[PDB]
Amino acid sequence: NLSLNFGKALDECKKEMTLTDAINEDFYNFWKEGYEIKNRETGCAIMCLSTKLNMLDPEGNLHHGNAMEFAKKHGADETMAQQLIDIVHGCEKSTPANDDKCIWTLGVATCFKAEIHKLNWAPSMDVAVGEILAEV
Repeated sequence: NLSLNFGKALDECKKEMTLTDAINEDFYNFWKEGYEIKNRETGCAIMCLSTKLNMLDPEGNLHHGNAMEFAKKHGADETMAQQLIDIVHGCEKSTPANDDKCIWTLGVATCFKAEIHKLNWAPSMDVAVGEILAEV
């Protein structure tokens, strides 16, 4: 469980987007089964971690719009990775518009989590999170 490291990145995000401590546990639990988190700062956390990919991948394969090698190393080939990517894009289209980008992003991640659940293969949280963070 949890091959990507978000610890330091989350810390930096809390100071840069002036976020309370609630995000140190909320970012993680956001992804657990049957958990619906409706807090904006979880949105902000996601948006801000998609800006620090270079700190999350211990092997340095996680980059924006360019994550196939990371995917591969986390149980998913290219067609599998690509389907996660298409769900992020379809989610970025279907989520209602919003000037608060933290809120919109929480929307997208919310929509993403529900769609990837419908996949007959079961993505690790690492490759699921990695892929949305890489397309956001």
